Amino acid sequence: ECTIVPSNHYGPIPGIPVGTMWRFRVQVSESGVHRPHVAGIHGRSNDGAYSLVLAGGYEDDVDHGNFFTYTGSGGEQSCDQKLTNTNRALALNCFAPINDQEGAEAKDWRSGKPVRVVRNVKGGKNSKYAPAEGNRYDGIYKVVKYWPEKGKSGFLVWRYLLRRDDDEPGPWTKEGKDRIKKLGLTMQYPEGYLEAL
Repeated sequence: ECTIVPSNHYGPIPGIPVGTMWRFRVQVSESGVHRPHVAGIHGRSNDGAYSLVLAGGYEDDVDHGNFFTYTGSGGEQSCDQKLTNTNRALALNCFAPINDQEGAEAKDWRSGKPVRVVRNVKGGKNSKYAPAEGNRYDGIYKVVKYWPEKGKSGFLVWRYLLRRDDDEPGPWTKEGKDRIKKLGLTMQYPEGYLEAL
């Protein structure tokens, strides 16, 4: 468990630059970047969302690197999703009064709470920005807006639009690639995994 910062910490983790890579989720958790071992989003309905992992979207989720659409959890979907638990936590980051009927949009989106975003290899099936292997920290994003809509299953799902707001260049920019090289960042493996093979 990460101790350099509390579990409800917002923003970048000290010592972990954009571009950092880990082979397994357990390592991502220990670093503090995305604490949950399984859930795709770390958040509390009475505070906000601290981080999320993109591992292949749902329905029509689209990823453009600097911004992407995202889908809530809960609900084979047999019932409507609700703006509770992590769906509510992510909505709370949006700089606008929470609205569980039609959703909301922030005019001053940069004043919203930061979300650390990690992209996982499995998202490679529906996104050109996924890393070729493992998990990669891509920086801070903010929630521009969220809204409910009928999903493929016919039931209601909550949707979100996230946009990047980070001074470290994206790992896909020319600058980002250079920085990653100069910092010597390579895929990190569990201590020992690189001993026994």
